[PDB]
Formats: sequence, C-alpha cells, structure tokens
Amino acid sequence: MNFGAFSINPAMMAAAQAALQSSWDMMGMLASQQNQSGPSGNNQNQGNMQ
Repeated sequence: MNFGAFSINPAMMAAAQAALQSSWDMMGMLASQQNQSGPSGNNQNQGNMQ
C-alpha cells in the first residue's frame, strides 16, 4: 500500500547514519593512499644527478 514515507523520507534514518559517523580527520590514511608516488620506493640512486 502507498502510505508511508511519501516523497518525504524520515529524518530518523539519516540521523542514525550520521550517528555512526564513520569519520576520518587525520587517521584517514585513504587520503594519502591516493598519492601513488611510491612512498616506499627504495631510490638508492648513485648521487643525485638525474
């Protein structure tokens, strides 16, 4: 039957999602993992003339 959250959906659902947060702020390693520049690259080059 069409009688419930017609067009307007209950805020309790969204509020409950914001309750979990899943927040990154500084522990968010994912923000640095997008920088694929070889963070563990063993650049043991002979000198620096490159």
